[PDB]
Amino acid sequence: GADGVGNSSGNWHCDSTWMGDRVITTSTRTWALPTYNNHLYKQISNSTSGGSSNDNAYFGYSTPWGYFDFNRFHCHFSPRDWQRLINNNWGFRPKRLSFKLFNIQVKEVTQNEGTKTIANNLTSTIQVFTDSEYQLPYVLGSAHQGCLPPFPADVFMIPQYGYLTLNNGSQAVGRSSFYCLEYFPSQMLRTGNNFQFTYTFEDVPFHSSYAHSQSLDRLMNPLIDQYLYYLSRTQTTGGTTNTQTLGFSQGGPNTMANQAKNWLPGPCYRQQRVSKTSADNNNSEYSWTGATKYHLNGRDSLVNPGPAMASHKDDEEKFFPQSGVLIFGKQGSEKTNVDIEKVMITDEEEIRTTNPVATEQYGSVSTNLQRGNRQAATADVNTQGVLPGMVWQDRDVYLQGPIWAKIPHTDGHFHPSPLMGGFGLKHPPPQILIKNTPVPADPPTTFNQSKLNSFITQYSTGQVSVEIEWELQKENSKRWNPEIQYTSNYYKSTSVDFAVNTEGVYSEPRPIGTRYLTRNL
Amino acid sequence: GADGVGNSSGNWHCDSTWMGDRVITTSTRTWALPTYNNHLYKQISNSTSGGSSNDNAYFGYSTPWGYFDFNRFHCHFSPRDWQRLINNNWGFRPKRLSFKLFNIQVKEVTQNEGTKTIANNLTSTIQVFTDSEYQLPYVLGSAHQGCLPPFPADVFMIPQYGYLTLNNGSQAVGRSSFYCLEYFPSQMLRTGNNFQFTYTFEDVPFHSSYAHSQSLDRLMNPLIDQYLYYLSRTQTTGGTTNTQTLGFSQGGPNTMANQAKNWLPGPCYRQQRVSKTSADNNNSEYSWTGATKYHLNGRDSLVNPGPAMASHKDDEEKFFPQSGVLIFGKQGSEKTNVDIEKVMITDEEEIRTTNPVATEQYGSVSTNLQRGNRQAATADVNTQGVLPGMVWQDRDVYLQGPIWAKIPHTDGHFHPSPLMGGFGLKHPPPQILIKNTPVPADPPTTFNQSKLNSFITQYSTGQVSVEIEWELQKENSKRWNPEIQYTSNYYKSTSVDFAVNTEGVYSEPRPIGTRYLTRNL
Amino acid sequence: GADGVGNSSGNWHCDSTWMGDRVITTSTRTWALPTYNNHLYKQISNSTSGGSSNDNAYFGYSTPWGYFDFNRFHCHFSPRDWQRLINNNWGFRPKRLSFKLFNIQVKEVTQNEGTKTIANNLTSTIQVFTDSEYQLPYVLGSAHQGCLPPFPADVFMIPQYGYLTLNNGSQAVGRSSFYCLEYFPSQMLRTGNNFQFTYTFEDVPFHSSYAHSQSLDRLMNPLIDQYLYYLSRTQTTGGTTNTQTLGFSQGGPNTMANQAKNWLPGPCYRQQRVSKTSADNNNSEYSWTGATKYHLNGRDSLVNPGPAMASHKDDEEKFFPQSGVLIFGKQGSEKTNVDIEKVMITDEEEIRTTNPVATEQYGSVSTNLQRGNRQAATADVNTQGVLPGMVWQDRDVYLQGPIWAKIPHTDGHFHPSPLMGGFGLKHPPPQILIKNTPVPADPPTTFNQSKLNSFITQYSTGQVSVEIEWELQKENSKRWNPEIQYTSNYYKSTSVDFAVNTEGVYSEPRPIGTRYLTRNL
Ligand SMILES: [Mg+2]
Ligand SMILES: [Mg+2]
Ligand SMILES: [Mg+2]
Ligand SMILES: [Mg+2]
Ligand SMILES: [Mg+2]
Ligand SMILES: [Mg+2]
Ligand SMILES: [Mg+2]
Ligand SMILES: [Mg+2]
Ligand SMILES: [Mg+2]
Repeated sequence: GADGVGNSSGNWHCDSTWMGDRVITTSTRTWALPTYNNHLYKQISNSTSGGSSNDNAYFGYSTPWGYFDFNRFHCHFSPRDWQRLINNNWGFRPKRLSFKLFNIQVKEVTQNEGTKTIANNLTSTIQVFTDSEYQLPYVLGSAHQGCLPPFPADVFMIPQYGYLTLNNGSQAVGRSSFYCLEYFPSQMLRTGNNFQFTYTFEDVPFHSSYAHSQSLDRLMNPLIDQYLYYLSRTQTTGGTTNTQTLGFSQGGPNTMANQAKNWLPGPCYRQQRVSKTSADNNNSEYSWTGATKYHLNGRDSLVNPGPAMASHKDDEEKFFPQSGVLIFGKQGSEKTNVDIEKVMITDEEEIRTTNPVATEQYGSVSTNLQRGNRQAATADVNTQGVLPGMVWQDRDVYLQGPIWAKIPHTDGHFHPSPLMGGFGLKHPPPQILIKNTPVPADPPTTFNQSKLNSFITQYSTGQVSVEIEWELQKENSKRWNPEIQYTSNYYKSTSVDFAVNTEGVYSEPRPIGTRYLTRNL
Repeated sequence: GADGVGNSSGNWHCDSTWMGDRVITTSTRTWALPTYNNHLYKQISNSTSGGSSNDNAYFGYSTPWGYFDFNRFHCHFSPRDWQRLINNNWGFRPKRLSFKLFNIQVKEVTQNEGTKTIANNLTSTIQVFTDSEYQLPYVLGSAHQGCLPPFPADVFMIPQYGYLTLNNGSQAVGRSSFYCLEYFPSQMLRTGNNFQFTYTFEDVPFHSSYAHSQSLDRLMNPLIDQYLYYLSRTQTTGGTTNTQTLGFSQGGPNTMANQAKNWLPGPCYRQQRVSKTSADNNNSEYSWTGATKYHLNGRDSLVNPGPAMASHKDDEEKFFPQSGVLIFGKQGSEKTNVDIEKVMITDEEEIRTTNPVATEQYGSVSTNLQRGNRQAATADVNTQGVLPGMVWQDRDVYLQGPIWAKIPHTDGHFHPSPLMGGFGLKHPPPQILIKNTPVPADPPTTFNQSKLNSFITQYSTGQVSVEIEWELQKENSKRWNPEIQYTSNYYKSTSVDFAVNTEGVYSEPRPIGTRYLTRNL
Repeated sequence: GADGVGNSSGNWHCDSTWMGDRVITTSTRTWALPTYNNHLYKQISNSTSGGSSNDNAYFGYSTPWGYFDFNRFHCHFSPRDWQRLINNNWGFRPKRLSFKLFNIQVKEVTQNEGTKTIANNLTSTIQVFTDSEYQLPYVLGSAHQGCLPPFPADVFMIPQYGYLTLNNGSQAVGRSSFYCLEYFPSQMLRTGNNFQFTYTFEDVPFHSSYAHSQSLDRLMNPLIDQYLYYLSRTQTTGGTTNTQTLGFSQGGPNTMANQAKNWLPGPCYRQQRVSKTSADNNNSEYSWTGATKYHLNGRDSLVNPGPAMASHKDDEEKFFPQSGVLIFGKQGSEKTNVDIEKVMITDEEEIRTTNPVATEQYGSVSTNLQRGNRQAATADVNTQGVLPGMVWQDRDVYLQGPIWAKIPHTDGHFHPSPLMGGFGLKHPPPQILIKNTPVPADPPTTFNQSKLNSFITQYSTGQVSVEIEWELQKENSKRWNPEIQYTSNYYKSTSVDFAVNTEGVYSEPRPIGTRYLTRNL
């Protein structure tokens, strides 16, 4: 679209539409875009931000571009719509996206004698493009701040785009890449113009928005014995002189733990157990030393949140895996060393039906060959890669959590469900990059070859709309008794949950997952 | 409609058109809309406004939206047109509505060094929508200020939209609802754009713009006796020793009070009688203690104005029911404890032909079983719900009074004529909500996740037009003698009634009802 | 249908099918039918059952017929299906019914020498008809035992049909009617035969399966004053000598109780308040003396549950109206003077938004004419019939409660929603009457005129299927925040709710209503 200065280039579209097997979410927001980096590209590294350890070293570039991020479920679903989703469906997945930018306003700022003057610069442009061929480092999928706000009335600033390449400490290597975003075709928009983009999601598995009502070790008929036998006795019982024997039994109703089974619990990468009650924990600094890590090219990274494992076993709700769960901040919570009361620790207990508990061993294996003089020895398995016959559930998604991630362009990518939860896509929603076009201030009247460094101070503002179509897998529960449902609490409160307070601040008081409904295994 | 900055988006349309059985009213006004709540939604309650009693406790939200209110007859009818209506018609009802917003101007306000600068912000928008599916609390119908002014030359400010939900004192409950109006599709308008809406009224009964020339107790032929008998004597007359007897008589011309009749006067909910002359009243505070009330979930509300009852009986014009009549303010009258000379108390004496007097008993009922040792006992009926055979008239409408109300979405709704007077509609003219779109001021040049709280100061102004088509029921009076008509008074005055004074202030000097013409019962 | 002895005449059909705006429920059960009254019709009265008081006197007849009763929601909806209904819909109503009887077995019982022999009587019949023209007293709608069991595996006995006519004490009157059910055409079925019937429900209002999120006294805009005035002062404030005055104010945000309003709360018939905690109640017998009653032809009946009124006001959950709520029994609870822990008292608190609290006055009315020597007097209104402008909600329905009732064939029937809750139908599902055809034992070989009184002992058994199609009004909540939903409790339990225990007994642990979702008023 193209029109004049006094004509609106779009309307406000916020609402959800529920049809048969589909839901279409639409959210509109107002954004503001500053000029970033005074129009420059800059080399950055851990030595440019300060510098401390090799584990945290990097090299990259900060760019003068901003970008759009709507990779959080709350950018699309109101809490009520989320409730409608999770209480009634066994699965969902994204199908298509439509994105629009409109009602663009470019503003000039003049700073003289302490006076603050903001005027419309009717002839200035913004630049917008989509990285539809995935030629730039993809930073969506790294759970960054800068998303479309959950509350439609909230105005937000667009985040600055930067990227990383290869480093050796704070230095670049020959394989290090530099990208110039002006080396891309971009649309130029004045105040009368608008931008639109459409995208189709690839076929991805439905997210499992249910919990299992059976455990993997309890799939048998509890009334009938097995025809198969297990070794039940290795030593004679009774008398004074106990000797070697071999006794075999059939597993049955009272020996379910010994029964022959067809399947195995999902893979494990053991995490340390932390109590939500500080007094139950060790008096030492183990946030790093006791952490579960991966080692890549001489540096350690936290495995966070890592493989989908259950948070805790039965009646152990006060424990969580050190870095094995998503942890969200309560409204207004600060960046550093905030108390437990300022965060919301997610609970993945529902997957304990098929997935090992994050803080316990996967199991026990034999480590020797027993004989007359050597007793049978076993060891705990704290890391268990995939085995044939293993089954598992992936991590849940949350209203305030991420939606998708880009699957790394690699030769191998086993079960590429992103570990933070969500949908793994080889070709995800592309990065939408935006910047204010530099407008030079008055040049000298004698030629000078130097690049111009005096610009008129500008920012831009407008509206953004994002529409996502989602496919649903409706609940078909043949269970007799009522199910668990997400419900607001009936009792009297100073404020209503998922609303604004007396000062106009919107808050999300808790994480809301998707696994309320149940099904058999 | 969509056009440029130098082109008008509409014309001024104010006038009435009288046809055969229809009148089309059109009024145009100029409005101004500020930014409300600094773009925020806020939780409000009786503790946020102060707090005193449980009877006045509430919980709700203030929104940054304004709304249009033209739910008063004087927004559509000039006093002369009202006179034409009431002097010539026995009834009327609304049929259709057309609403337009045009000649939108968005203005930026700059406050530096005490200097007041107002400039046009040619690229800013307003947002407008109609709640056509009645998904929001409906506040029209609660006789609020903020209507289109009666005088076409008067410029008005649009009122702020807020709503209530359930409360327990100043606190919310689980059933309490929060609504975000940005969760609705709304049209975005710049200075070249306009908005239009059309609506059709459902079939509603005509308002009875007449008074009855017969009373319910005087429908008989005054020359002829009845064939039916009543009990006229229970004791012998004459002598020294009076004994029990049963004597029966036929009602006739001199015993109309005893005649058999087919109908009953309308229902009653008794109000206290107050004299317009202070000296005739009791020396106590009874505005609340002597008030007629309803009790709902532990709190009392005034029954105001309540069931349509006649204001007073014959030659008792100085008395009014405590809260049983509409009371309007004279021009410029203040909010609190104003004298009687500052208000205009309506008079519903015309309905005393079928409806009980508001301040008297409905009648008398027997309370015992009389016999030799027990005398017949009766009691006053101060509350009388509907009985088969009851007939009544609804409350009159006034030039300065309300037009419609939304019938509550309930299972039962007996004779849903709104008690303040007017037309009860299940699907009334929808709420038209409007706001100024927030325009952020210059954002920081380093990304910050916090919602933006610095905006450019703006307001909007434009024109609004409302057109209503009304259906008329023409007077067909077969009466020989002249009727009562509303007339201006012939005598010399300092000012003419329903005009402006020497300072340019328009005033409405009296309430004007609709019941001048008469008809039989 | 008609077939042989070795061929099944029908299949087991139990399941629900959810479509767009419809749900079809199907339940199949096994029944047993004895011979009732040894094939006789008998006159019954309070003198035939014992006799105590005139309030309990009756006259009627016991018949040898049984009948089918499926007038309870749990005969059709599993608890899970009920949850699906109430969490997702704003209303529902019945549309059509299909009824089938099949796999009929007639059994002969022989009692000789203490030996119990049961054999098939392949040539015996049962008789079945529908009272499709409503020519018999309709006893469905009187909340009787004998319904299709909620649990599909439970086998039930069909109840005996009897009816009442007019009485004067234990005696009949001339207007008393006697009905012979053999004076009707009935189908005769042997073991190879089946019976089918179809019915269509008349247009009835949807049941309101929601609660209001607004109260009737809080429909105003909380930010704006009214243009209307009320009488706020009757006496001067300040000084030593307080005198009569008239002061008027406009209702506003802090005077919501005084604001002019259009509507009135629903009708009232006051009930006594009883605490669920025995120690808070009076130490007297008031179950009858303190009861709310109606008086009909010299006898008193309890008003039970009576007009739909709210059970209690805010923070008063321990109180219930004496006979103003439905009270269900827990599984196995006995007929007489059972403890509070054996019953389940329903709570109608959700309707307090429009309906008066059952145990409080409707309001207050004026009872006199105040003047200099007479102070303003008011009285409580404990009975309030319908007034124009009243709005209300009807009583909720429950999973274990009744579905419909027959509207009495009368000249007048105001808002004929059955007071126990449910759907009022002029032409309800007809009575389905069934009996075992008498099979005489060996007659004498010499003629005797006396009716035969020696029969072979028989009973019958078979299956019954009932299919109801229901229309739904889907929830379209534009509320931002999550709603209340019915949910099973997440915590560990010895048994799961709405399941069987270790002995195979099914129980319904609580009443489940339909008002979880909310909407504005
Ligand atoms: Mg977000
Ligand atoms: Mg847990
Ligand atoms: Mg690659
Ligand atoms: Mg007005
Ligand atoms: Mg008068
Ligand atoms: Mg409603
Ligand atoms: Mg039952
Ligand atoms: Mg309650
Ligand atoms: Mg009848």
